[PDB]
Amino acid sequence: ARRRYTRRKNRICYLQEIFSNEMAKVDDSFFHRLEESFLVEEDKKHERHPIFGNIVDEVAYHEKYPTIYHLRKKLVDSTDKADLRLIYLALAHMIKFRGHFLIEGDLNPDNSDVDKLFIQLVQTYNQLFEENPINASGVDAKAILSARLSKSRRLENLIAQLPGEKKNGLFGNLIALSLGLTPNFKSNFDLAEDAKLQLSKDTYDDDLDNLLAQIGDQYADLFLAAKNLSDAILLSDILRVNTEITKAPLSASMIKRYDEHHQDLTLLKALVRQQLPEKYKEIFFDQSKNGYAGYIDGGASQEEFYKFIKPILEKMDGTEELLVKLNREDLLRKQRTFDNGSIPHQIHLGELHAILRRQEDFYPFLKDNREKIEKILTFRIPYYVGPLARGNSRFAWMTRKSEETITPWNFEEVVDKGASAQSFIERMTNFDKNLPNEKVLPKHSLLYEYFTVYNELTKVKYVTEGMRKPAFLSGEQKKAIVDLLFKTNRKVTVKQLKEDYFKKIECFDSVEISGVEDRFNASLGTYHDLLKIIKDKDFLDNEENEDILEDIVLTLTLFEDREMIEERLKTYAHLFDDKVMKQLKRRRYTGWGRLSRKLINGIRDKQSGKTILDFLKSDGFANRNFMQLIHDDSLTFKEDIQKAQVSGQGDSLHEHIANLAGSPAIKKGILQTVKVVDELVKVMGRHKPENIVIEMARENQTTQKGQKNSRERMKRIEEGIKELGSQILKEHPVENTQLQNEKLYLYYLQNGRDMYVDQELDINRLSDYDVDHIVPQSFLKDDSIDNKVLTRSDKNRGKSDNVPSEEVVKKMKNYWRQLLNAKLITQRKFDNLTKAERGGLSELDKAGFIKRQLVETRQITKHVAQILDSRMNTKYDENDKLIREVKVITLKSKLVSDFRKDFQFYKVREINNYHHAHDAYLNAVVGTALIKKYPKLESEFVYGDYKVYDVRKMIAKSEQEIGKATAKYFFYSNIMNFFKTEITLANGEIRKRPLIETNGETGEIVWDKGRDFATVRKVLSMPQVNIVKKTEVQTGGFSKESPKRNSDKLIARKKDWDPKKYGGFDSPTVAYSVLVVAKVEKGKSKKLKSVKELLGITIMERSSFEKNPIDFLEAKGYKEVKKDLIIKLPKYSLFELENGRKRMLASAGELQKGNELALPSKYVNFLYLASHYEKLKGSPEDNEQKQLFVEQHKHYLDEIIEQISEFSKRVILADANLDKVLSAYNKHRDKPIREQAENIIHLFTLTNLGAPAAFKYFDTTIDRKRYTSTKEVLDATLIHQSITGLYETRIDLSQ
RNA sequence: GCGCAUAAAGAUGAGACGCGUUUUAGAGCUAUGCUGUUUUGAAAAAAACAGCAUAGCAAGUUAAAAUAAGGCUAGUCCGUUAUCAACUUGAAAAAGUGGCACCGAGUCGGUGCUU
Repeated sequence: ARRRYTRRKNRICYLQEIFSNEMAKVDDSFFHRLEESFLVEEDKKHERHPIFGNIVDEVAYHEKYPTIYHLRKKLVDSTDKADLRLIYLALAHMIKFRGHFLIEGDLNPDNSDVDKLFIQLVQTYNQLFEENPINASGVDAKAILSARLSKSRRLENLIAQLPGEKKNGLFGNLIALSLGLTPNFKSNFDLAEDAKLQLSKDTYDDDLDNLLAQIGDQYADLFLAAKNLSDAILLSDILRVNTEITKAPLSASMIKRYDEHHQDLTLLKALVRQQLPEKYKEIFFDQSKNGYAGYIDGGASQEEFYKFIKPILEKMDGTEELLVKLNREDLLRKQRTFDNGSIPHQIHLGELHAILRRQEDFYPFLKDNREKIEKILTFRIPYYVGPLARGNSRFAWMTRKSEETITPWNFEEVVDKGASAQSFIERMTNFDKNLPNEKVLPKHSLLYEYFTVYNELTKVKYVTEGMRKPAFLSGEQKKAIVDLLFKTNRKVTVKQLKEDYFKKIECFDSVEISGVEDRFNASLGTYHDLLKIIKDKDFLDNEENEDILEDIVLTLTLFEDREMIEERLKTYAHLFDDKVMKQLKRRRYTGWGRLSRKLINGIRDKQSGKTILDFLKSDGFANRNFMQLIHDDSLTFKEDIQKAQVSGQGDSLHEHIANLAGSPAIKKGILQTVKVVDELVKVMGRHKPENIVIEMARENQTTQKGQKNSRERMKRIEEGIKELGSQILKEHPVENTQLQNEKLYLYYLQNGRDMYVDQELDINRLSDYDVDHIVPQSFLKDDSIDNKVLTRSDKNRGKSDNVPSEEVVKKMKNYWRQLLNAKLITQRKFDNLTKAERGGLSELDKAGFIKRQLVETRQITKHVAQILDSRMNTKYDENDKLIREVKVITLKSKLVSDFRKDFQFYKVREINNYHHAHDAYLNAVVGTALIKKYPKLESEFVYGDYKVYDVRKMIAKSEQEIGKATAKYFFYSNIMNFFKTEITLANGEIRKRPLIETNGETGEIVWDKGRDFATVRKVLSMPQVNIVKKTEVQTGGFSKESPKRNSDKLIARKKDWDPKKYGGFDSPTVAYSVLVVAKVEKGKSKKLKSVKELLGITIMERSSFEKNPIDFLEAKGYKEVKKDLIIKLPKYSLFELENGRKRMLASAGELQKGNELALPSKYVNFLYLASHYEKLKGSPEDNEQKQLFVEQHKHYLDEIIEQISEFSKRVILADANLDKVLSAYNKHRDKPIREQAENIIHLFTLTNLGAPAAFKYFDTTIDRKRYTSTKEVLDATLIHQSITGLYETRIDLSQ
């Protein structure tokens, strides 16, 4: 934003410098008046009227030119010598609002009507195809393509106008291309490969040449007709019927807007004064009622204005036209509105050239520098250049050929565009992990494709019908495979390799591949692209040409601009024809591989003398894979990759964390946990612990679900409808290229039937149909298919603030179950569709989490695992392997969760933050006991190191659970049930478990089922748990970004701009509060009394205060200031007063609750079971006993009420609010136990640590109790604090 | 444990476009009434001179300023975000700093050695 404003201002400044000498001849203090335009007449240096200075001429300008567009159109058409100031105003106004540069080239005002160009389009389509010429048949195009709605929705009606032509058809695709959609002509022109075009992209010209040369010189005028059609379709609201009236279509259209505004204004005034004369004072005077005063002088928008006046209009018998204009959205529209984001810069450039050409016959200087001004308007900084810095920006990369201030005329000379784009892309590409200082080859390298092909073919094992044992394909065999099939087709399926090679060359009756499934992963696409472009196989097949090939790929990847690619390849223009040079430069590639060139064919092996590519291409008897090649002491590769870099280089205990990859959201958390761990080892005897157990977010899903969610769209759809038996695919077949639209994917997901209405959806109104969320966006933000459903209209869902009403579930349950058996919707989707009848959505299901926090947790766990793996284990053994004094153990979330669930040790997080420390304790105990219990399976849990321990051989059943997923879950249940007291198996029968369950081979008691659970019970019931919030200084924006007032809270917007006479900012964010003690004057006698208080240091003030503190305090209005009594107090500074009542410094004028109600485990588990938190599924018997236990212990309710009352009267000072709570509980004492439990749970947020926020108990809105006075902190107990809350330093604030 | 195909996601950094905000310029008016009023004077009365109030009206679209205060590094550059516990050194970086056998456990209390 800052750079934007500065560069625009400088462009205006450029035009001013160009006009400097002449403006001085016209008006000496013109620019002075323009720079002081903000100032009032009382403080204006020169005249308040900008242009002429006097009053009358300004009034004359406002008369003859109501808008700027009247002067615009006037200067564009007329060739008369106008005043220089007006010319300057027009040009500067054009520069100040240039327009978008989204459309490359130029749109010379052609027909400027959809009708003519559409007729030309139909003419081209009829002359092109005599197979089926399609006419427009008199469809009004300039209303069917200019309607204010979706482009695809416009395509729907457009293709509906002519029956018999499908939307993917050549006519439908062409009118989709005119609308800015993404059509395709692979089925229209019957091209062998896919080839889609789009007008918006800048590669459209090269793609056009590509597709045209692939199909011939025949169909080409149709796309330029569509181009000018789009040029005429952009100005829908700004349509000026004829292009010959002026050369400024936009300006005359704006004049039309002004006119319609005036007409509808006088109209509305007359009509109101006629029918409702009492309402005129509200529409046209009240600015805070969305009337015309609120629309114009007020802050109301066009939508709010229309919504406000629509019932006022329709409640009058007249107006007629105003209702139509409201629906057509062109009622009293202004000129500077919201819809101008579509305006391209080309029309402003056109009007500029017209004004210049019409005024260059008088003044010589603008006739001399008209191309300079055109360069000013046309200038656009390339994205690959970046900041135009002179070495003073950490974001720049641009290299200066010279050292001048870069201007739009010498831009091409000062800026090395080549080196700037080069440095732009190289700074983003990664390096090889094996070879750190070396870069990486592009993604289209022929050597790299040969690498992945040979690597994927080193395990394609061949089994002959007569062969006795499987043997991998030999070196010559691989080359045979490549040359016969992998070099002929784009991608070869395993079935194709089996049928088209083995039977033709080896003539084997049957093949048996044990290396690749379904189809081959690797391919040789670049080879086929080159052979189709350069049409010379010999160059790509030649081994000597590989350096030229790698450089060509490098050029086509590093650059995109046709001129740049053409310049980089002028040295290679002798090997291919100029037309071939055009086709190659037209083609451009994106992406980069993962490995270097020196790794593939640079690094040779000592024993062999061949490279990695050769070993993958041929290794003889044992065609070893990449991992076997690298991890082989017999070769030299392992030795030479180890010379990489140095991990133990200069990285402090900080820095290294801020040197990590990813988002900064993770770095904070990481720094916190690592410093916590360091303190933990530092406290307990300054020696390393036995074990360290951590929790990882990686859990083991089943094979069926993991393949069902990752089932590619055509796979899941085809299998789904085939299992269902419906013929929706035979009626409308589409591939995944045009399937990326939301509602179409949803349409094919629901088998052409609405999930609510149980009716057939139609391909016409696709964007008109509503996509509805199962759970509303008020609760959670979800865009995934698990929450969305395509419906005809969103009013059939039921309620707008909850999961679909019972009318739809009890009417669509059969359809949802039939969609569940067809494998179309997932189990979670059906559960959400069926959650309505399960209880709907309670207020407990707030669900504030966002998926990014999930992948963020995965990120922080993956990073910490490899940070901790190297920070705790430092020494190495005698065989060069790290000594693991501390083991980092990774416990899955499922085990600890089930451990809390299967032993009545439930957790309700919202009471306090003790459940985290409880989880930590449970992870530690479960981890150490588990690893002591079974050391043969202990290798799977520790971070880093691992034993082979193949799960296939563990449970090699007839079932074949293997393939890990199913096997890992069955193995997980098998090892997890051994810790329990009674073992019930899903495998077959039972066995009672020993209360100790120690392992005979270890001979050590691993767990006591009678006393360790009691220590868990105690820990879960322990009152003292160290919960500490990080006292951090607030940083950031100076204040809230949102008139003049007589208050001191206003902040001067500029230096000399007084907020009392100009208006200013408000609500400054206090960075950190400062405790001061001095003397100020008091009373009429102005006595210096000793005072102490909290001073608010805002973010803007922080630098100025931290520089000279004493001078700042003396400037504030203090006398005799204690220099040694200036305490810097961040937010959340802990303070304690009476009966363990703690308060945290929320601000310089607000505090926070600092105490937690230490409640025993019994009430917690009771609340869990009573409020019905997880539907407590198991065997019905124990569920019914627990239900009985809920009905019996109904006194726990009143006991909780007592607990809250004492804690609130002791700390919270909840008084009147607490009374309202008690009254609500007495009023609702008759309500069922579950609801009262849920609402008791609701009440805990009042006792939560930190800021006080509002909540509800039933219907009783319980607001927040803010602490508006910070006087009591001044004589409290300062608690200067430490990271585990163990080292408490207390300060009695009495000094 | 990588080379890989499909379908997604994130993150980064540039380049630009729509407003908006608040000021000023939109030279808005009419009548009536009020006082001070050079006022014709010795006063009265305004031309209400000055404002005030009452009503009634009328237009109303846009132009300009800046857009974190600002900074200097004067660049067409920087400045809203990571990055801050207490504490002693050390310019900073960085380092160090608070025990433990045992009994209880209300925001913890003791205890052997013993800080």
